[PDB]
Amino acid sequence: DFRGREQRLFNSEQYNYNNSLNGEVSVWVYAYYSDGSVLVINKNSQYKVGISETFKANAKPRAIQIIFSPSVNVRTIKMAKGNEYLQRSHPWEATGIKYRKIKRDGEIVGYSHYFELPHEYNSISLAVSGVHKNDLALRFCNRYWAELELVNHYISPNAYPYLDINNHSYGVALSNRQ
Amino acid sequence: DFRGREQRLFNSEQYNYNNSLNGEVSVWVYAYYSDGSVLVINKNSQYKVGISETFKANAKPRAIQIIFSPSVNVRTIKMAKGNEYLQRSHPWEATGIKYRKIKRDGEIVGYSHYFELPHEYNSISLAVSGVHKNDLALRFCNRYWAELELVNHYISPNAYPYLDINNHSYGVALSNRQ
Amino acid sequence: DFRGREQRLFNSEQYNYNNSLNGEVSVWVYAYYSDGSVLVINKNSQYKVGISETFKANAKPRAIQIIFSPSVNVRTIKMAKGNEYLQRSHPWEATGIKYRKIKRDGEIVGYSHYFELPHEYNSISLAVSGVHKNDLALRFCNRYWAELELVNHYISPNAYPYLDINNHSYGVALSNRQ
Ligand SMILES: [Pd+2]
Ligand SMILES: [Pd+2]
Ligand SMILES: [Pd+2]
Ligand SMILES: [Pd+2]
Ligand SMILES: [Pd+2]
Ligand SMILES: [Pd+2]
Ligand SMILES: [Pd+2]
Ligand SMILES: [Pd+2]
Ligand SMILES: [Pd+2]
Ligand SMILES: [Pd+2]
Ligand SMILES: [Pd+2]
Ligand SMILES: [Pd+2]
Ligand SMILES: [Pd+2]
Ligand SMILES: [Pd+2]
Ligand SMILES: [Pd+2]
Ligand SMILES: [Pd+2]
Ligand SMILES: [Pd+2]
Ligand SMILES: [Pd+2]
Ligand SMILES: [Pd+2]
Ligand SMILES: [Pd+2]
Ligand SMILES: [Pd+2]
Repeated sequence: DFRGREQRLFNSEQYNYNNSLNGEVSVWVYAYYSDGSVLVINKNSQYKVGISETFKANAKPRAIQIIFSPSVNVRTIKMAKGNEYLQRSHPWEATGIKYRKIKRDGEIVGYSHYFELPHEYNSISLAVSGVHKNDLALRFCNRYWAELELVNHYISPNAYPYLDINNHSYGVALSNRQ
Repeated sequence: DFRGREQRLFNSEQYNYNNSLNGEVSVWVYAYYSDGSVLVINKNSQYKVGISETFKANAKPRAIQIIFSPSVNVRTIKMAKGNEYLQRSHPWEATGIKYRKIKRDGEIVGYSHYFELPHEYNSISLAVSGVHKNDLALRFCNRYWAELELVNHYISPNAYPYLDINNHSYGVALSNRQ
Repeated sequence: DFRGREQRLFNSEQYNYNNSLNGEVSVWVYAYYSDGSVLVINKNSQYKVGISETFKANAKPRAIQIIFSPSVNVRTIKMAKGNEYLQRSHPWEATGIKYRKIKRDGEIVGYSHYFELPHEYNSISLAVSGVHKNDLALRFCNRYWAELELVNHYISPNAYPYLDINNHSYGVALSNRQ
């Protein structure tokens, strides 16, 4: 069954994108707004990736989900967030330990850290960064009027990892699968 | 008087933010416009910080003040500015020697370099950078309709270092003070 | 003829900007739009320079020209471009070998890589980077309603290297010339 072997090999080489020499690593930051809309920023880079952005509004950001590709080393993830005197602030937190595996068919398709913002916030500025396990970054942003639209028009056609409000997992298991 | 000791210790630990292991360093660039308004950009980072921005207008930028936190090593400050053939330009100036100490109660609360722009300028693009004495940067920007508003609504509630048009100094002395 | 010697010396020192200790290197990205307009982004930096930008529209970008100053080492040029599953994408291409010398009087005044976009594209996001042969970068952008305006109002008064739609070369030869 060479057809079957070829199918597995082809899918495996696609999971193998997580062991690239070129060290590809992606991060997505999702901002969940009070009108139900979702703003997404995606950066893809090599070796390390981070995003630094502010999310303003009278629909205000209510929650953040950060998702990293499975090539990230979770132990290197750092996050800083702001608008409490700066001069008594923590400069960052090492948030790795809070990231959960997003799994499909027992394969890790990404890592997620999700946190709600207190109602007192009309904004967050946020920087997050991670380095891959062992300049040319492209950034994408968009807004979707609902999480269902995000899922149908962005997550699903790109086969991206995701976790929705119901904690449903999205992504495609590839390692040695047909 | 343990209450007094505790007060001093608490304030000292706040000045000690200038000797952090984490190497926190801040820069503020103020742009003074012809209508009396003030635009501020603040970046806070670790180890080094720089800002690179252009200030356009029919109110035009008339002057620039750069302020660094007291953790900066003034000897590492570099600045580039533009709109004189590029191909005969200086790529940067090491401007450290022009920065004055902003002092409160004999304590350095920051370093300031201030320069007016010639009337021929309707714009400046500016990059400035400094490294601390021995990715995750958060940027903030705002505009205030007058320097008094800047002072009341930004400098004063944040206890930030500043120098106003009259050369009045702002900031809070903390090292071993109550 | 000391006047003649001085003229040559002065022009030569201007070509010598391509052998600076300070490692000045420039890149220009031109985006040619379907209405005949031209968008330009210029970054000048030291040692390495790159630009990462997206060009959106109902006039759409139709072609890209990347020009580097003659200080770039063409062997270090890398480019990434996007909107074909990310998870089966090449992260970059080393495009150096496609860059042609722009020449004036037998002197290299820059390097050009030009490519049209397929009609299927309403956008490109693009990152390009190069390192000089052996933080403080200033970026400029503008739009011109036609390539002739670009040439008269940007290329010509700045003595910049360029290649126009007819493959006509622009720039000024300086090495040991009057
Ligand atoms: Pd690596
Ligand atoms: Pd966007
Ligand atoms: Pd955006
Ligand atoms: Pd975007
Ligand atoms: Pd839809
Ligand atoms: Pd769709
Ligand atoms: Pd579920
Ligand atoms: Pd250090
Ligand atoms: Pd702003
Ligand atoms: Pd701003
Ligand atoms: Pd801002
Ligand atoms: Pd006020
Ligand atoms: Pd206020
Ligand atoms: Pd005073
Ligand atoms: Pd070098
Ligand atoms: Pd522009
Ligand atoms: Pd622009
Ligand atoms: Pd610009
Ligand atoms: Pd014209
Ligand atoms: Pd002109
Ligand atoms: Pd020609």
